Amino acid sequence: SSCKRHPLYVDFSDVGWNDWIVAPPGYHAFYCHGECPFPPADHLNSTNHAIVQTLVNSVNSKIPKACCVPTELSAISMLYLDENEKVVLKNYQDMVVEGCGCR
Amino acid sequence: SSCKRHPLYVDFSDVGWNDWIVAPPGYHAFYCHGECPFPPADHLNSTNHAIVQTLVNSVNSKIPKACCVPTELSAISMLYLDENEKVVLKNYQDMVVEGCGCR
Repeated sequence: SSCKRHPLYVDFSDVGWNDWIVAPPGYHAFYCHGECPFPPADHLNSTNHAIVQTLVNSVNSKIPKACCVPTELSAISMLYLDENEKVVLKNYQDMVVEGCGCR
Repeated sequence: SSCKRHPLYVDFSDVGWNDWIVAPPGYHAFYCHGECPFPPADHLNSTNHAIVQTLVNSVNSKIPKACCVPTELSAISMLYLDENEKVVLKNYQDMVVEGCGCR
């Protein structure tokens, strides 16, 4: 199982966020999971350090492989109540995973 | 063990990179490891999605917690031989971990 994007729906109720987030009720946030390959994957986004750590891992194991994380994020708009109970329409950055990579 | 930076010295020999990297012999690359807290840490860099995934994790466990990764990287200069055996002095980006965070 290599580093790839996975489905994930968040219900603001489960996390108890529905007490301040008017709408939406929840959303598709997605998430990243998977093993960072070696030899390093081709069409897979990766930083120099991540490549180096992946190599060090093959020889020494006390050092963990690179981690599969969101490399591309988009936002969602939400209707919520702030500190003074003022309805607010705000765009929230970095909420939805659109791409994963090794870091 | 929370998300923090850890010592790590890379020897270009061990990874068999000394065949093309004239100098340096190796360097302090460091790495990141540690558990991404919950409630979410204060002075710890974190993205909205990482906070949301950490929360979903507390209720559902099939979903992994956020990952501890390099959030700040610096470069090191290296002397190496390219494809035509031409000595080259190049600055290499994203080689040294200067800060970790949850993503």
